Amino acid sequence: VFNRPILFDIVSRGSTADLDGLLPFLLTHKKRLTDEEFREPSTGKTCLPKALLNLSNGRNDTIPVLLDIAERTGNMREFINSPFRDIYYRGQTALHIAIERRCKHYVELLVAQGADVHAQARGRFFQPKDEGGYFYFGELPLSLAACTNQPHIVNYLTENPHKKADMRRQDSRGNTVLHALVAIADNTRENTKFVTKMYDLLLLKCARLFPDSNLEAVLNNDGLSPLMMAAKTGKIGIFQHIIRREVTDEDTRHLSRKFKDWAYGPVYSSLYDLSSLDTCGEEASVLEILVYNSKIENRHEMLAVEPINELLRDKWRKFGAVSFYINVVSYLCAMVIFTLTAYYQPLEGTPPYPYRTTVDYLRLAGEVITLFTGVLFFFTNIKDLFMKKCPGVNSLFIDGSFQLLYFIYSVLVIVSAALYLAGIEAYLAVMVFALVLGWMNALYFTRGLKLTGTYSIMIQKILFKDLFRFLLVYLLFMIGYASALVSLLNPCANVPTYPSCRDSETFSTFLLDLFKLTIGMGDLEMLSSTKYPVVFIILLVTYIILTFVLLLNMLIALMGETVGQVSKESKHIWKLQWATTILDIERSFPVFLRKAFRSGEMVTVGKSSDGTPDRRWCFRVDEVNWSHW
Ligand SMILES: CCCCCC/C=C/CCCCCCCC(=O)O[C@H](COC(=O)CCCCCCCCCCC/C=C/CCCCCCCC)COP(=O)(O)OCC[N+](C)(C)C
Ligand SMILES: CCCCCC/C=C/CCCCCCCC(=O)O[C@H](COC(=O)CCCCCCCCCCC/C=C\CCCCCCCC)COP(=O)(O)OCC[N+](C)(C)C
Ligand SMILES: CCCCCC/C=C\CCCCCCCC(=O)O[C@H](COC(=O)CCCCCCCCCCC/C=C/CCCCCCCC)COP(=O)(O)OCC[N+](C)(C)C
Ligand SMILES: CCCCCC/C=C\CCCCCCCC(=O)O[C@H](COC(=O)CCCCCCCCCCC/C=C\CCCCCCCC)COP(=O)(O)OCC[N+](C)(C)C
Ligand SMILES: CCCCCC/C=C\CCCCCCCC(=O)O[C@H](COC(=O)CCCCCCCCCCC/C=C\CCCCCCCC)COP(=O)(O)OCC[N+](C)(C)C
Ligand SMILES: CCCCCC/C=C\CCCCCCCC(=O)O[C@H](COC(=O)CCCCCCCCCCC/C=C\CCCCCCCC)COP(=O)(O)OCC[N+](C)(C)C
Ligand code: NA
Ligand code: NA
Ligand code: NA
Repeated sequence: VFNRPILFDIVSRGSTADLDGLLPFLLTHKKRLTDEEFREPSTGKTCLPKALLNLSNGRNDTIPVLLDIAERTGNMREFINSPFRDIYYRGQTALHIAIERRCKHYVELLVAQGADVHAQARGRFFQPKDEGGYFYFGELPLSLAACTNQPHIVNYLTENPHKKADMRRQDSRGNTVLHALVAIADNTRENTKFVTKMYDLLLLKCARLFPDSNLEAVLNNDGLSPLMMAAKTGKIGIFQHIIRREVTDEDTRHLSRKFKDWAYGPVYSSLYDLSSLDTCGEEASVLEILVYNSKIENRHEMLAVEPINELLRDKWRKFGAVSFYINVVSYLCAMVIFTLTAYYQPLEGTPPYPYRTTVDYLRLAGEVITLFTGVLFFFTNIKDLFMKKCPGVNSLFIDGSFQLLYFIYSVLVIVSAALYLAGIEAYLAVMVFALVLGWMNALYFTRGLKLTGTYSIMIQKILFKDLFRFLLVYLLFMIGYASALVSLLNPCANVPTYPSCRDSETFSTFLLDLFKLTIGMGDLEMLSSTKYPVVFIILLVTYIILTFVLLLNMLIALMGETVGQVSKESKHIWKLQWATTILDIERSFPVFLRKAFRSGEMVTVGKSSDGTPDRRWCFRVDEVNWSHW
């Protein structure tokens, strides 16, 4: 009487008259609605989803009857429970459907008959957008009701009688509800609004219950707490909210991270918590994550909030500034040594060993100190291979460029050291590149000043955004004219001249003359020994006009558009450069020394478990407003 296609129509039509009678029919033939040959073959869908998906106007009275029929078959447990085994819906239930439809009335229902509030909606649809999915919310009904802007459900699901989803439950990634609100928060007004509300709500609510470990401390299956998870994913609205979190009510004051130490008229101190932000070695920290492992698109807005700017500046005072200016002179000196050993390197004979002299032994100190730097920069970069390397480090203006060139410098000293010992006399040519490359690595050390460091950033952008597109065209013209102009010179199959005849080097030198010529550095000085002399002169003039008057002076113009556009952007990169410099120094210290330079002051912010105080390191920031008396 009721086949598979029969019912899915009836319930999809949502009219509880045509279905009546399937109750006694099914009871007789020894069936239960969940049975295989009554539910869809592809997904695994049954009557109850199809009712809810095709819900209309907010209600549909088929469902209380199909559920009334459920206990008659005795499948309520199995009936409001089902893994759609579709590889796009691996775990969706009627409760996942009840909530996303904003259908409060049935969400109260479906849980009341004791269904589930923990089903892991693990389907590829229900994965993050980078796994090839559409909507991650966690994987749970409570994590959904939060992530779908439904406060009423979320309140209910907790303080509902029958069953309740604890606010602690982890999905199949470790991520709880707060982890999941960080996964769906974009940095828009409307999104950041209702994320922060519910984030607080559950966090303040979960303090009432389980008056123990904060739910914000629940690490997921890669550690990263909701704050650490926002810092890695670039979510300012939640990230900013968490740090300057000042709750006042006596119970939930351990949840605040911005205190009110003292005030006196229009001057107001304040005291931020650095529990996660600054952890010298013995914990993961937000600040390491931002400066190294995060979204580069907004990392400057992350390092420009409440302690983070003044916490790095404080490290710069203590050790950051000093140790950086030992690194520079240590490097500038090492390049003096690599210079003097090159100006006193001999130039006659296969390997110029024959030292046996106070000078040549002094040169020997030079090459050895050099090779020490090359093997150093080689290992420190390959240490970074098993450590901080493998982002897209080929064109970043945040030390991605120099990691290569110090590696090139490192390789290129090793090869010269290999050939100076393997007899080969091109130790020199390979060294010469290493030397020019090495001084051009001292631009790394312009990072300790906005003045010189912003400048060095504009050099490299202009080198990318402005100079390559210029050489593409410039080259393209040059082979065009040069070939065109070589064609108009008589061979030396004629009288052995270059300045009248052409043979075997005439192309190559023109490329240099036509290079000197556009640079404003060579003279025409018409060759004039040509079959057609007047066509020749007409072409060089078109080369000057196009390449000097028009391309190279347009190149100045384009730079002016570049430096105007990338000035601010270069100020913001430098702040990432500068911060990266500080932590590269800090990480290079032992832990006890990092704790000696520990930034902030220990404070009893308040009282906690059995009167135990809160010994939270914090960072004072005095402030003035002549407005909020
Ligand atoms: C977008 C426009 C592109 C223009 C491209 C240039 C075009 C030129 C078109 C005309 C072709 C001329 C052909 C010359 C042929 C040639 O060479 O014939 C010769 C000798 O010479 C003549 O007989 C011509 C005498 C007249 C001279 C005055 C020219 C006035 C030119 C005015 C216009 C200048 C444009 C200037 C550049 C402006 C560019 C601005 C935009 C920027 C983008 C490019 C071969 O001698 P032969 O007897 O075989 O043997 C040698 C014996 N002997 C003669 C030396 C005793
Ligand atoms: C407002 C405050 C104003 C104060 C301003 C003046 C401050 C001056 C501080 C100067 C000291 C810091 C610089 C030292 C040199 C340094 O650290 O050089 C670093 C590395 O060094 C080392 O590896 C050597 C290890 C030993 C260092 C400490 C020795 C000095 C100890 C004295 C500290 C003074 C305080 C306490 C006492 C210590 C005892 C325990 C506490 C007791 C209670 C107080 C250079 O960087 P590098 O790794 O090359 O850069 C990155 C390299 N990479 C990874 C990219 C390849
Ligand atoms: C990932 C990097 C690794 C590099 C790979 C290259 C390594 C090794 C190759 C070297 C060996 C090849 C020659 C072996 C045979 C030989 O010795 O051949 C010689 C001549 O050979 C050469 O001259 C080879 C050219 C060397 C330079 C290569 C490029 C070096 C690296 C280039 C990159 C660095 C630049 C940067 C530019 C700066 C601007 C950037 C700004 C960027 C700003 C952002 C024959 O002459 P002969 O007198 O007979 O020699 C004596 C022989 N006898 C008689 C004793 C047996
Ligand atoms: C308050 C002051 C206290 C002073 C304490 C002095 C303590 C110790 C002195 C020795 C310091 C050595 C520290 C080296 C730290 C280091 O690792 O340095 C490296 C730099 O490469 C080296 O060092 C090469 C190695 C060979 C030794 C140096 C040359 C030979 C010895 C010279 C020492 C004596 C100097 C100068 C003497 C004349 C001074 C005139 C003052 C005048 C003041 C105005 C830091 O590069 P990195 O950050 O890792 O960046 C790499 C790039 N990447 C990967 C991050 C992109
Ligand atoms: C390459 C490695 C890394 C290098 C980094 C350090 C480089 C240089 C050190 C310079 C430090 C001082 C500059 C601070 C400027 C500043 O902080 O602000 C600048 C203001 O600049 C100036 O007014 C003029 C600047 C030029 C002064 C010249 C004297 C210093 C050099 C020493 C003398 C050299 C001669 C001769 C030597 C003797 C020879 C005898 C042997 C001869 C052979 C026998 C911009 O301010 P603003 O517009 O607010 O922009 C924002 C920047 N802000 C404040 C946030 C950082
Ligand atoms: C994608 C296609 C790439 C194809 C590349 C094919 C490469 C080579 C083919 C040539 C093979 C022969 C060369 C042997 C080398 C040699 O030794 O040749 C010499 C010839 O003399 C020279 O001085 C060398 C002149 C070289 C000509 C280059 C032409 C133009 C090449 C253009 C390549 C660039 C493309 C594009 C630029 C894009 C720009 C925008 C960005 C777009 C990005 C996609 C042999 O001397 P010999 O005969 O013994 O004596 C001299 C002659 N005499 C006296 C007997 C009459
Ligand atoms: Na000129
Ligand atoms: Na000249
Ligand atoms: Na001249």
